[PDB]
Amino acid sequence: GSHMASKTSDLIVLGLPWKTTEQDLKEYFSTFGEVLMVQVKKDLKTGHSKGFGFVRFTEYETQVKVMSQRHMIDGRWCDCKLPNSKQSQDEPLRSRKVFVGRCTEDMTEDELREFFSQYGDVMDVFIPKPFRAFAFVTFADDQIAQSLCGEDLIIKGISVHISNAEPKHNSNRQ
RNA sequence: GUGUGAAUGAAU
Repeated sequence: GSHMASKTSDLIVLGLPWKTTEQDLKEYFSTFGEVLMVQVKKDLKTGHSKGFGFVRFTEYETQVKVMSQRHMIDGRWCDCKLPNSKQSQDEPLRSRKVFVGRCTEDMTEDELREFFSQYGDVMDVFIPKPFRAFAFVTFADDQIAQSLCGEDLIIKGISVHISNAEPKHNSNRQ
């Protein structure tokens, strides 16, 4: 070849004026690529304690040129970079189940299964209560749930992390 | 508010 790349992730958008909306971030992040989505992130009981956001692009290069310098949003200097929970993977394991992270109340069990069915076929989705940053899903094949883990997926515009589910009952069949 | 995503399940 003549170039290189690496696994993709969302850029954090630190330093927000705590008042800019979510779209206004995509309204400017389009200066680098096509911006698959954006998702402002903050607290869960105050709604006011992380003062940052997330943005995601169609390619990896578009996630390494933004972090090369700062940016001005709504008249406030901010920064973009790689968070402390990604760009640190290699491979998942075999299963018919998968796990989800960074989940939100904007989605639900059916909507997950309606989005996971594009990669093959879904058996079910599960989410315990009360609502938390995670979920689970089951697939119809032992290869779909082994080729979708760690892929930092997206649901209706909510980037969700994915990881290796672990059995609280029964066992694998490898 | 010093800017970081945090959160591994049933039905009996």
